[PDB]
Amino acid sequence: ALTYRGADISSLLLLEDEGYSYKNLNGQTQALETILADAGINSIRQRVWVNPSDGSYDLDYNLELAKRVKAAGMSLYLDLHLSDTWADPSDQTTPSGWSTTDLGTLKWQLYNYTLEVCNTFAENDIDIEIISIGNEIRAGLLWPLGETSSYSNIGALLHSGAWGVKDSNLATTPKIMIHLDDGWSWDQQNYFYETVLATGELLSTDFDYFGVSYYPFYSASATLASLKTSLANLQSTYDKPVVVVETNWPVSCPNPAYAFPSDLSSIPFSVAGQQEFLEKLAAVVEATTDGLGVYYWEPAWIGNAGLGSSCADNLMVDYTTDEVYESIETLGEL
Ligand SMILES: *[C@@H]1O[C@H](CO)[C@@H](O[C@@H]2O[C@H](CO)[C@@H](O[C@@H]3O[C@H](CO)[C@@H](O)[C@H](O)[C@@H]3O)[C@H](O)[C@H]2NC(C)=O)[C@H](O)[C@H]1NC(C)=O
Ligand SMILES: OC[C@H]1O[C@@H](O[C@@H]2[C@H](O)[C@@H](O)[C@H](O)O[C@@H]2CO)[C@H](O)[C@@H](O)[C@H]1O
Ligand SMILES: [Ca+2]
Ligand SMILES: [Ca+2]
Ligand SMILES: [Ca+2]
Ligand SMILES: [Ca+2]
Repeated sequence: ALTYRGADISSLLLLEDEGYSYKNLNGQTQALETILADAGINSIRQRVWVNPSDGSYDLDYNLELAKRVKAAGMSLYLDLHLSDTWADPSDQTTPSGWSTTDLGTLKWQLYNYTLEVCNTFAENDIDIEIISIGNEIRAGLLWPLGETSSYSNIGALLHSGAWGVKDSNLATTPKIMIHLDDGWSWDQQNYFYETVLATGELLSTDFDYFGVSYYPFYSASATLASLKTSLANLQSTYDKPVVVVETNWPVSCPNPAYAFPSDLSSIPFSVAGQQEFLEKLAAVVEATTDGLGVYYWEPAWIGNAGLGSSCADNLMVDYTTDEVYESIETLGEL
C-alpha cells in the first residue's frame, strides 16, 4: 500500500450545517470521517483560509474538523491557502490586512501565521502530519509581492512560512510541503524549483515533500506516462518524496471541455472507472522511488458534483442518497 491514502473533505462541516448526512456502504447513516477511516483512508487534507468574511475554512473551522479526524484515527494534512478565499494559479489574493506593498512586512505576517497556526494546534493537542505553504503556487502566492516576476520573493516567502512551522511548539514537526499544479509536467515542475532554489532565498533543507495536483480533464497532456516522468525526475533531481495531493475521476462527464489524455481515454466514466483510474495512478506512485501517496479532492461535496470541472459528477458519493460509492474502498487500499 501507499503510505498515505487520503481525501480532502474540507466542505464537511459546512455541508452538515445545511442539514446533510452520509450513509456507509451498508446503508447506515454515519459520520463521513468514520466511513472513510473504515475504508482504509488513513489521512485527511484540509484547506485553511486566513480571514474569510463568513468564517469558512478558518482556523476555528479547521480545529473543529481536525478533532474529528484525530478521533477517527487518521492523520492531518493542512493545505494553507494563504488567502481569504480560493487560491489557485489564477487567484492568489493576499489576505486582507496583510501587505501588498512591503515584502519585509509580508514575510513577518506569514512567519507569524504559520507559527501560530501550528502553536494553536499544539495548544489544542492535535498533531499535524503535513502542512503546505500555499495551494498550487506555480504562478506564485500572496500577489502581488509573490507573483512569478519575483521567484526571489516566492523563495523568501516560502522560507518564512517554513520557519514558522519549525519554530512552533508542535511536539513533532510537520513535514513541510510545496504544492504545484500540473503534476504531469516535468518542465513546469522543474522550472519552478531550479529557478527558486537558484535565488538562494529558499533552501533545499527548508522543506520536506513535493506535492502535485493531477487532474485528467484540464488538458490532454496529463498522461500517466508524463506524470511517471515528472515524479521520477522530481525525486532523482532534488532527493525528496512526492505526493499527489489532488485528483478526480468522473462517474459522469457528457460534455468535457477538453480531450482526455491518450493513455486514459479507454477509462469509462463510472464508479468502476474511478477505481481503474485510481489503481493506475497508484501504480505510478508506488513505483516512484519515495512516492508516498494519493489524496482525492472533495469526494463528498453534495451540491458541487462537478467540483469546478466541465464534468458533471466527480464525487465518490451518490448525491441522490448521500451514500458513499465502492470506489472509497479502492482509495483506501491503494
Ligand atoms: C499573529 O498570528 C495570529 C494567528 O492568526 C494572529 O491572530 C491572533 O492569534 C493569537 C494567538 O492564537 C490570539 O491570541 C490568543 O487568543 C486566545 C483566545 O482569545 C487566548 O486564549 C490566548 O491566550 C491568546 O490571547 C489572538 O486573539 C489573534 N488575534 C486576532 C486579531 O485574531 C495575530 O494577530 C498575528 N499578529 C499580528 C501582530 O498581526
Ligand atoms: O468549487 C470548485 C472550486 O474549485 C477550486 O479549485 C479546486 C482546487 O482547490 C484546486 O487546488 C485545483 O486546481 O482545482 C480544483 C477544481 O477542479 C477553485 O479554486 C474555485 O474557484 C472553485 O471553482
Ligand atoms: Ca458546527
Ligand atoms: Ca465491504
Ligand atoms: Ca475497515
Ligand atoms: Ca500575472
